[PDB]
Amino acid sequence: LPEQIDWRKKGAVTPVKNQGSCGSCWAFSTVSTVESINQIRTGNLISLSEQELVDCDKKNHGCLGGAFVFAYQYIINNGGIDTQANYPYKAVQGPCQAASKVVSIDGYNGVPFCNEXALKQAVAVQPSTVAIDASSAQFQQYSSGIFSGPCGTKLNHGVTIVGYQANYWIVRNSWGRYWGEKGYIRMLRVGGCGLCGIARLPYYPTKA
Repeated sequence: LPEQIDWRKKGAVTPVKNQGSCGSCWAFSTVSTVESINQIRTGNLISLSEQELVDCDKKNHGCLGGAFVFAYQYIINNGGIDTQANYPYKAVQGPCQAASKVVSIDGYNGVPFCNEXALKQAVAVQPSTVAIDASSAQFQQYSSGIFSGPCGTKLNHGVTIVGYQANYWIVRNSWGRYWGEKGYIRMLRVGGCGLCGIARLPYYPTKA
């Protein structure tokens, strides 16, 4: 496995997005991994619709939260997801619209829990979604550098790992460009269940 990898440098990651005052991080994180696996498999980088999930993924709760599994499942059962351009983000749940199926995935896989070595292996193949405890003030006001806590392991926020170095994970948040390092945060690799519990619940989409 590479000692380091950054999917942003390989053309598999779209510009940073902003979920606004809507608790749809479960949608932004999940969709991000689908945008990435599609580019890795087809060579085409396309920005997809988070709003579609917020409005139509009924098993989840729009701006009130949701789970990764149900998001990936919706995409699969629905036969695909539309683009950001065709179904723009409003930061508020609204009536589910009919949509075109531009990008599709075949399934999703979970990574063994609290095993950063296995997580490293998954990330080396493609960006993966993970849940973390983002309740600490230090995480919320993070600006730059390698974040090393403090933070607990109570899962309450979804983000995406788009790369790593020997000492840290490169994490893509969905709070816009003005948070952290242009929308990203470098989190220290500490083993166990990971910093802020980042290694507790990882998943990634699959596409033949």
